[PDB]
Amino acid sequence: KVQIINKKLDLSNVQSKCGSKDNIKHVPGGGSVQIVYKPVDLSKVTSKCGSLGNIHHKPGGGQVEVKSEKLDFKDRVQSKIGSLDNITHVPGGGNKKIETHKLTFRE
Amino acid sequence: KVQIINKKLDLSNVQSKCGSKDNIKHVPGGGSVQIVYKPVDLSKVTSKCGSLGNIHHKPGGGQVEVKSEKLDFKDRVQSKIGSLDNITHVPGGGNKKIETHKLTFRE
Amino acid sequence: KVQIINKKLDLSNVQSKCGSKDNIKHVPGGGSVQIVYKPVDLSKVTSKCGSLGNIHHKPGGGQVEVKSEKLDFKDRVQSKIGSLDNITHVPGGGNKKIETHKLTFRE
Repeated sequence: KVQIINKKLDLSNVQSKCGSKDNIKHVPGGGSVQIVYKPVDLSKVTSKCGSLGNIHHKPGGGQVEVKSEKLDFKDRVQSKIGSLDNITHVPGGGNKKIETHKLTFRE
Repeated sequence: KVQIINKKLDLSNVQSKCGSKDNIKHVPGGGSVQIVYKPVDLSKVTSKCGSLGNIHHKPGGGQVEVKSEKLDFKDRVQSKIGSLDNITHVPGGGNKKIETHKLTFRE
Repeated sequence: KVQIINKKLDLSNVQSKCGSKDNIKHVPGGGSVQIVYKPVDLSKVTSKCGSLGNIHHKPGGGQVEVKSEKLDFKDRVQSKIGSLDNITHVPGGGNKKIETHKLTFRE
């Protein structure tokens, strides 16, 4: 007769902050391959079939190919590196993250 | 007779802040391949079939190809690097993130 | 007659902060392959079949290939590195993360 229903996710599919904030680098001398296969997928397939049917749910995906028949380097491959990515990350303080979830029945 | 229904996501499919904020770099001497296959997909396929049908749900996807038949380098491949990406990240403080979710029944 | 139902996730599928914040690097002298196969998938397949049907749920996935028929290096492959990724990470204090979940029945 009284159905207080608080909730935050009922029938949900969440990818929060997902697959992010990543320094990818590549500093080669020569003839190098870097591959970062990094998808962020989310699917919800509901394929009901009826009585004689044929469902061919074939979405496919990424195909990354690198071929190289010939590649030469006739001289010295030198690479002097002093430094990379001199990151300084100084955040302040006093941060507050208050997440209050009250509820009240009375008479 | 009284159905207070608070909620935040009922039948949902969320990708929040998803797959972002990423420094990708590539500093080669020569003849290099960088591939960052980075999609952010979201799908919701509902393919009902009836009684004799044929559903061919074939959406396909990314095909990244790199071919190279010949490639030469007759002399020295030098690359002196002092520095890269001198990032300084200084945020302030006192930040407040208040997320209150009250509720009240009375008589 | 009174059904107070607090909840946070009922029938849910969450990937929070998932697969993130990663420094990938590659500093080769030459002829190197780095592959970081890093997807973040989430699926929810509900494939009911009826009475004679054929469901071929074949979504496929990533295919990363690297071929190299020939590759040469006629001279010295030198790579002097002083330093990489001089990261300094100094966050402040006083941080508060209050997550209160009250509830009250009365008469």
